[PDB]
Amino acid sequence: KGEELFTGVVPILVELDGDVNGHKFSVSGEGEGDATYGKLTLKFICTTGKLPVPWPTLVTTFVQCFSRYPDHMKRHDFFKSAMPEGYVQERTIFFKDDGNYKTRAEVKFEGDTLVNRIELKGIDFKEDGNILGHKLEYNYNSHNVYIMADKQKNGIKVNFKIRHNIEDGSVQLADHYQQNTPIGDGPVLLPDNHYLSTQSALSKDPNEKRDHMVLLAFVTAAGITH
Amino acid sequence: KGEELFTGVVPILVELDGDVNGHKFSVSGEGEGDATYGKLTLKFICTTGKLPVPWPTLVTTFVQCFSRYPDHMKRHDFFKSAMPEGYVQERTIFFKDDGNYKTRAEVKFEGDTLVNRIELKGIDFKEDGNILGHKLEYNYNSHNVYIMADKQKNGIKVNFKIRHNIEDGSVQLADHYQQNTPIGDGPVLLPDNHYLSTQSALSKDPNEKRDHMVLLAFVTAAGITH
Amino acid sequence: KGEELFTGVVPILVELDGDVNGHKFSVSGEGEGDATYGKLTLKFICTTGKLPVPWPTLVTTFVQCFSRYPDHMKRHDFFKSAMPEGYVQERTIFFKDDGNYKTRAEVKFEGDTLVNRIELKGIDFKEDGNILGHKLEYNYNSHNVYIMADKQKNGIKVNFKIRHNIEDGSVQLADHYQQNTPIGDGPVLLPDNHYLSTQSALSKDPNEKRDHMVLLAFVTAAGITH
Amino acid sequence: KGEELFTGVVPILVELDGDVNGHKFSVSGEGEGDATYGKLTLKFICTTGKLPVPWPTLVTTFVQCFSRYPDHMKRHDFFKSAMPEGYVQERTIFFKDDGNYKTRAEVKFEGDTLVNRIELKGIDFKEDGNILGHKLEYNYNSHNVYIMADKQKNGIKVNFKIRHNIEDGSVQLADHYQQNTPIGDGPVLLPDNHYLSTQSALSKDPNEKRDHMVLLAFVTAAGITH
Repeated sequence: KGEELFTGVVPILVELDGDVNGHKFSVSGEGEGDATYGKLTLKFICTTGKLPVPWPTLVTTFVQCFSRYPDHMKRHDFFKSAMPEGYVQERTIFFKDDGNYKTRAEVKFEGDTLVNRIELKGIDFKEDGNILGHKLEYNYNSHNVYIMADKQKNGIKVNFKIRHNIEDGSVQLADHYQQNTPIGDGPVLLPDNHYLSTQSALSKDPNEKRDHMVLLAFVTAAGITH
Repeated sequence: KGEELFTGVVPILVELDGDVNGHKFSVSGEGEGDATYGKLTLKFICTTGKLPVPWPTLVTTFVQCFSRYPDHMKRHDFFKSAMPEGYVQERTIFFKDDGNYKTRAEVKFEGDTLVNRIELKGIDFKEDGNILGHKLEYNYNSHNVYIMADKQKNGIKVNFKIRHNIEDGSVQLADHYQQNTPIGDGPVLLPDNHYLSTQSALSKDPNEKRDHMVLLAFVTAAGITH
Repeated sequence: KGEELFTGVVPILVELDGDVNGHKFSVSGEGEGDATYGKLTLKFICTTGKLPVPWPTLVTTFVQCFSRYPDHMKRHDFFKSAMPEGYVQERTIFFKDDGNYKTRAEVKFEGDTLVNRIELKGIDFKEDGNILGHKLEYNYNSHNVYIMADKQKNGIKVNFKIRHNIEDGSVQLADHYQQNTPIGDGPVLLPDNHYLSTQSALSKDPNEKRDHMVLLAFVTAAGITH
Repeated sequence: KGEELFTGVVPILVELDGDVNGHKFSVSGEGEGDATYGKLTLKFICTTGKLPVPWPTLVTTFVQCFSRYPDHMKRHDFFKSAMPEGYVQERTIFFKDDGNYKTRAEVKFEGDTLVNRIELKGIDFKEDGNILGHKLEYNYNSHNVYIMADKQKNGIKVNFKIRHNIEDGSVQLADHYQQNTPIGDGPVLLPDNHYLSTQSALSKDPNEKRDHMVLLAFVTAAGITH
């Protein structure tokens, strides 16, 4: 009965407080999602000045409730089943041969808006590595995100490896370990194993002078025909 | 050979001259595509006044060389192999229980830009139908586009059905019959049967008073692992 | 309606009368299929002596109603909707750089059994080619079979290319052009574009002295999530 | 350099010692695999008399080195990279609302034959549940098996949920937790996340009087196009 909150266009609000190797920063984001098409549009502004890490590294952190679950897979959509109350999304993101991000987020409805409020901590980054050295290109690849139930936590476990292209033609992996648990006590759907196929386009606003990211995503669940 | 021209961001120009049931109209489009990511961005303006048909019905008419062909399918990308000389793309589009569009286009490079120049004729539309009655929603679904070689023409045949959501909650089908033939006479890649998986985002430029459409697309080839 | 006849194990009979370059031959087959699992098992015997062509070249000729259509695609299964009256299945099979087979078959129920009765004519084969020179390996690859409705015939058009491994390490293509038309005149399901994914195991019955083939197949429809 | 041991047909030997709730049993199996097609054929004999659990429940226990990894995914085939030395395959299989199986197997080459030597322990089964009550049907569904690297163990972690149809029309889940670790010290490929699509056909030998299972499987890896 959470799926019905997502049949139309839903306003999104995103706020993040972060710290990577002692570099403090905040980001605010806003846009809208239309989960019927698995589509979302968001714009992010670093409100504390220059972002200390590359924008691409925060795409996964900045609302999987907006994925398109096709009609035959609707019994497997944990994300929307947890709403309006929401879910807590936690991750550890291991940058290959560099630091890690640990994030904790609350994804829930605040009135009619879907809010994603995040805290992020980055530790052990090389000062001249690809992340703090700003060596990633401003683009993004398409991935598969593997979901499985975690029946003991009443939530789900999620694993995927992001590929960030590097300015020299190599690739920086970011291994994502994730867990989602309901905030409410209402019943949730615990899905069968499946995956999400993702696509992301990064761009800029020609008239925006603050450091910023314009993001459009398409995400569609697949994997189950039983 | 031709695929070398698409390894970076390529400027695009679209030009269409149309006539639907005698209603004449012209649209110009511009933007860019990055085939490495199967992505493109374009803004279309109706330069003659209001569009007499819904914008969504012209998305497929308005550069399948911008699809992403994964490296294991590179031998199957007819579209870029015809470049720079280009190809002619012709369609009959049958709107179920209504009229049809017939289109002929030349897609080729003119300098450094990839231009799509089109002529379109629509006949037999119902004045009270979904098309001239403007009853299509401003949204777009994801499709599978089926491609097969047409050896005798040294080109390809392509077939697919677009699903246009109507404001009354029904879907209007648009059955596409398409053929592509190279403009040049040199060798082109003729593919084994496969498909392209498409996603399209339609939106509006908030600063624009003319009738127009902003489109972002993602398209990736699939269906071949040999 | 027709799909009700395939919820359990259905006996199958196959009968083919062939003529390739004047070499006449007949084959009979029998076994069973379980469409719930998209599976079938058949044993074929050449009742006239040795087969004048390789067994693998006749696998596609020798009951696509035994495919598994997942429940979200049940509206798209033309094959079972034509049952019990059946359909006529016709092909032209073009062996690249060699001859062609033309086939006409009636697939329908005769009592409780689903029988596939075929006539095949092969012309223009090279005496030293891979087919009459028996140079095909006794193995079979997995394919994607593309299906589209052919509204005017109230049937379907199907296209695919089979890859036959040759003993010298090369692959021999067999381009299939196929059309299916219902034998009865009542309504049938006409599908949206989709495909079937096929797998075939060929083997020998260790106790059998006649020329023969044991075949097990798995086939499942895909490509539609709407 | 382990992939080369699987280019042709490879003899398989399977031996299992088990005990489920104090019911001791042994099974021997033999056949052959052709990983180029992702294909295997095996026959099992309960050599201690009547099998105490349903044959379908042991299919997953009775050589993922026989999966077909298509050419573009060959850097992700952990199973063949570990050969000739092999890997240890461990699982816990939780039957929903019933007992669990814990298995440990050695999969390695013994001369030219690929051997799978297993020990299985079943605990906590209901004496009249679906397993010890012999309530499962003799058939099998197709599944996706999700693979991820376990870089700390130099092996892989595997999760999937088998669906066993029950004689009353319901389904018995069997949740599979699996881990594979190399037996040798040679280097192995640690794959990116991906999955295997499986298909299995169970049958009987008309002339065999011992309790037995005849099994044919097709398995193909998918999921990676980078």
